[PDB]
Amino acid sequence: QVQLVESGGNLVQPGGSLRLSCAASGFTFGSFSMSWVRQAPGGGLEWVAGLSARSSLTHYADSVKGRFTISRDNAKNSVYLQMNSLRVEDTAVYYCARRSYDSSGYWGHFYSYMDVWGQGTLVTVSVLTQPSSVSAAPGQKVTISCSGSTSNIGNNYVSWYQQHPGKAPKLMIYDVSKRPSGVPDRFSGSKSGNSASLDISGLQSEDEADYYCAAWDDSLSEFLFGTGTKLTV
Repeated sequence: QVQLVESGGNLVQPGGSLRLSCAASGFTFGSFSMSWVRQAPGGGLEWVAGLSARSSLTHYADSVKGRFTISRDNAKNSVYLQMNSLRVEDTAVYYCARRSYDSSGYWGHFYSYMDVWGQGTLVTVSVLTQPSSVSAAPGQKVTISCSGSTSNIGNNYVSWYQQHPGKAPKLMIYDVSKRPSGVPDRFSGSKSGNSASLDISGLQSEDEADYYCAAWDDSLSEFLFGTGTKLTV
């Protein structure tokens, strides 16, 4: 039913340009805020650009301002990212993702979480702290901490994302402690002061993946991802 489908991943020479599309189906895209999130080789999740829901208001990460243009095409029910003056450090898989309805309104920054994710497309140009890794046997309990300061985790609600390598991230926990439909109750989320926790009881082999926390930061005025934790069973 509801999905986002990306297209346009290509190889470009340095200084070249490329346009990516993010097409919605099953819902009106303009009804939601949305973002582009990139992942460099060996890197974590990085917010790059986005649109506010009911306006056409844009913003961009500092590393990308002046070179990337985000726009909506309401006629095609889609969003585009025009990438000019591309650099080698721009090489990454780029995802688009919508922000939930419930985080697209007056308290959208407090709640900011992304429920529907694009497939990811590869462009080749040629301080939320988590443990590096955690491990346990199947059936064992695991805890993944996510630490910050007042501006991020202190003020805003935390979400958690599961990513098998090279695949689209998946929302596992939102608004600190909530699970979306279908996410098993083995997963639970916690917050206390400037730290949050993802607990996984009864480790299953399919849980082996990278896990990122995320929260809005009030001083940056930017959505932050954690450095990420590799979980092995």
